[PDB]
Order: sequence, then C-alpha cells, then structure tokens
Amino acid sequence: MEHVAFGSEDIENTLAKMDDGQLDGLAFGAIQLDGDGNILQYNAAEGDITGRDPKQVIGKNFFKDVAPCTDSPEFYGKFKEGVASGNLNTMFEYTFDYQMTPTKVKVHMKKALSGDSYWVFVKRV
Ligand SMILES: *C(=O)/C=C/c1ccc(O)cc1
Repeated sequence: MEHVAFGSEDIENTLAKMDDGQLDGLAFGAIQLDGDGNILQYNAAEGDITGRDPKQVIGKNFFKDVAPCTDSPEFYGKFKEGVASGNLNTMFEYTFDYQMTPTKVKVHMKKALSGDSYWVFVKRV
C-alpha cells in the first residue's frame, strides 16, 4: 500500500509523482479533474466506494454526467469558486446518492501542484 494519509498538508506534492497505478494503491478515493470538471484520473478505492468502473468514467464530466448529486452550491459551487480563484483547499461531509445506496463520505478538494488540475479525495465516514 502507498502510505499517504487523507488530509495531509502536502498531499498534492506526494501525489504529483503518482501514475494511475500508484494512485490505485491509496487508502482513500482520489479523482483528478481539470478546470471544467472532466475526469483525468479515478482510482480503485473510489470505484470501491461508488460502484463506478474507473476506466469507464475517465473523460466524462464529473458534475454533469457522473455525479449530478454534486451539482449544487455546496460541492460544484465550491469547486468552481476555487478554479476561478486559482486556489482551493476545503473539506466537508457529503452524501453520494445517485444510482447507489446513499453513502456518507468526507470530501477533501485541493488544487493540484500541476496547472489546471484539481483533486477530489473521498473516504467513508
Ligand atoms: C452524486 O450524484 C454522487 C455521485 C458520485 C460521487 C463520486 C463518484 O466517484 C462517483 C459518483
């Protein structure tokens, strides 16, 4: 297993070195989005939590296609405020309930070290 703790202060530096295969060794869900919300990376732990097949969601828009329950001021609204500002670091609890059993999770959104990319980390609560 890859040893990185959910919510670590330097998580973006640690994950910058990770290929899709190493991202799959994380103890929590990790999704990398571009500024428009398109999925660039989606790890195995995230698929375990949500039921989505990782390879199938890459390239889809997270807010429009995959996760409509997140299209709200409380999730997507925070993401879009962060992209526009060029800075994002927020953690909050949320319930995923689209085409799945309602599941309570802790979400951490953070701007990646890379230019136009943002991370969404997820763990069960
Ligand atoms: C609500 O529509 C949430 C859906 C969802 C959350 C996280 C995922 O990775 C996939 C779908």
